[PDB]
Amino acid sequence: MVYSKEIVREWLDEVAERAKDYPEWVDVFERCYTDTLDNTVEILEDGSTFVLTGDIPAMWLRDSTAQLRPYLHVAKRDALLRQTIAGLVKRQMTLVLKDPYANSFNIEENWKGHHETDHTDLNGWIWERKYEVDSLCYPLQLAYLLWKETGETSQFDEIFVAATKEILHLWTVEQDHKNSPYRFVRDTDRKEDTLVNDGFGPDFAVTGMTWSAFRPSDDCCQYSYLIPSNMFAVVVLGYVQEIFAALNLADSQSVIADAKRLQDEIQEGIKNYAYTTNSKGEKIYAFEVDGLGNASIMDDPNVPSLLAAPYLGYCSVDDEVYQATRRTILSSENPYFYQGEYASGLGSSHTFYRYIWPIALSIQGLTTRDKAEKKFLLDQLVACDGGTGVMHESFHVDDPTLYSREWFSWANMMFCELVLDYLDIR
Ligand SMILES: OC[C@H]1NC[C@@H](O)[C@@H](O)[C@@H]1O
Repeated sequence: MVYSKEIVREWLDEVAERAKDYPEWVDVFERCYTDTLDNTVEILEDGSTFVLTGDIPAMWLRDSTAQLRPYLHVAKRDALLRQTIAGLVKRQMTLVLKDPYANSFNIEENWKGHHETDHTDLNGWIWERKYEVDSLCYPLQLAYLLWKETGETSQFDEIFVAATKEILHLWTVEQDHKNSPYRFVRDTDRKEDTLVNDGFGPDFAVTGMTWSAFRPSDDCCQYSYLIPSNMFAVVVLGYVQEIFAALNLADSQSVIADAKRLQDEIQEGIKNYAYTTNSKGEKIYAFEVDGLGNASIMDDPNVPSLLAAPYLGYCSVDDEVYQATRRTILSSENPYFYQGEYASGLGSSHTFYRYIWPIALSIQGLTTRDKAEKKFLLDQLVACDGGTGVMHESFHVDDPTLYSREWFSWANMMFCELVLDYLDIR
């Protein structure tokens, strides 16, 4: 009901042929690709698409985009799967209108989720209301990628236009968080799951960048201007300009000018505040800054990450500042960089010490021109699966049979992305 088994099986046959020298990769690729398509995607009563992030009836705007993105290739062939992806954009934009500050949404207005512990404005559609700038980038990215890869335009409907307007309004309000209607307190002993200053967050100055409460990891920002999410915002604001001009959408002149104004202001904020200096004295990107002079040197495996900046389309992989940042991220100068017997890579505040993330190994391969480095990382990913033949959230560098999240569809899909990239399937 969501795709053509005939068309998808033939496409996978072709990929397996292209990858015939890499049977270990094919086994995992097919397992990953089929599981997401068969077990996480459902068509709702209104013909729109709901994608399960994991193992409860809630969809993250972030995971759902990254889960479906690698199906864009076969959606060039499979018309029905093309509609399913369009239906996901439609669902995302509808939910953005329900509450543009929420990261995660229920399948229906059922009041499931975190309401018992969370003090914030809530409705029945909200699973979790952690505001993460990237949550609002991902649906815009998906709408744009669907259009570019397949030519599909039905996703650019009135709900799309209204939701785009909501995103621009919110990001603009959050250029000075003193004016924000958003507050968040969770009754928990885990500091990462709540906001300091009774739900308002840490101190900041106005920088031109847009404020975030939490990171793509779902843990709170230390400083409020998250460089990778503002990078992603700059990219998708470009997309908004393109889409409104091309499709002659309602209020395009106003929306295009607004998006451009905001893109330029965030870009100038990045120029003015996002940079710092590493141990060697090289200019690098910081992870989070507050505009008060504080700037962290680290990266988090969750995307958008600094490591993923070229993958997100923010800058060239060849860029000097990016490369210096990359060398810094992938070293012990980054406090989340962990080295062990099986692998070295990136952990997170979100997971245990010494556990590193497959998603960051995949992004590491997606952001190098060196095909030998891509192949090395793909070999490492499959070798570090604890014998499960799928991708986990994190695994211990000294023993990958110790890992978190048995079923992690976004991680499975990032592995698929790197295989396709290695094979020049584009
Ligand atoms: O998969 C849902 C959620 N898990 C924690 C992080 O990986 C975050 O990025 C993700 O959205």
